[PDB]
Amino acid sequence: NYNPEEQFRCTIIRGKAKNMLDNLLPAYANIIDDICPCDKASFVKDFNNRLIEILGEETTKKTLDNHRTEIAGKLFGMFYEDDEVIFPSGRTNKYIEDSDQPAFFKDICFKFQFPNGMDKLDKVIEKVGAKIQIRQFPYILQVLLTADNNNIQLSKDDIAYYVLNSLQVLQGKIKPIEVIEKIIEDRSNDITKKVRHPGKETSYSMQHIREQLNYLELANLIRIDGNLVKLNYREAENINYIAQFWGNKPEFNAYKYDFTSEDDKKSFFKDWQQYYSNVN
DNA sequence: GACCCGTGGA
DNA sequence: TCCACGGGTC
Repeated sequence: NYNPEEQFRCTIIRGKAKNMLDNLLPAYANIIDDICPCDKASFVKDFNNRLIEILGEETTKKTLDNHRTEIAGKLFGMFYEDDEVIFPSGRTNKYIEDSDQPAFFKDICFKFQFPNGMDKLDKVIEKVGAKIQIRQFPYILQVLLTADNNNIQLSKDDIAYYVLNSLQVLQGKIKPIEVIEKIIEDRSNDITKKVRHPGKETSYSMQHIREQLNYLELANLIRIDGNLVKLNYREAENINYIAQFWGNKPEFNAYKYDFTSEDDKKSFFKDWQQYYSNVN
């Protein structure tokens, strides 16, 4: 039944901190820890004024704002808002205590899901309309385990086409063994599949897929070795613990919100941040 | 009257 | 090839 030909582009936020992460993650965390708790006006000012010291004086305000909202706020879940005040998140609070970068990204991978409240509303509505519901990192790990069970290695293009851009997989309808069987079948017929979009550049098609893999690698659970994606079995216990959730519905239920209600829209994004960034 | 993603330096 | 600036488009 599994048909990967049903393709669906499903993004995550585009990164800004990979190259300089070892400097930027402490900066984000220390800025937030230092200036919070504070009101939103003070947060916006003081965060940008601190970050520009790190990124460089030519950095535009728009870039500073985008770091704050897209990466420190949404993708890395490092602060949240409650009662007009901005606070350091539980994830930040932990990192401030232990400086454990792999654990930071393991938590991100554990909690990530589609749909989520990182996306713009029109994209959320698109993903909900497509009945997307997946914990993608548990799923990827089980797919990699199953590939190893079967003595094959998967490429980034395999993960892209058959998992992270496959509608049926993103819908939570497919078992990892079905994916591996299909990949083995296509290979035997000399079929190599890649994600393609007409007239679009490779970043459009693949950057969010490569960057999802980057965060799994920063969590120390995989290695991207050239074209191939390989488990790090020095973390076999963690790999198996997280993989167990491959078939679980997302912990955060996007489907109980009425996105025509202004109150439910507000609740949705707030509730998402609480789930993703804090301890529950 | 803030994520998305074209675009190009690294 | 990788990935992030900053303009593009609740």
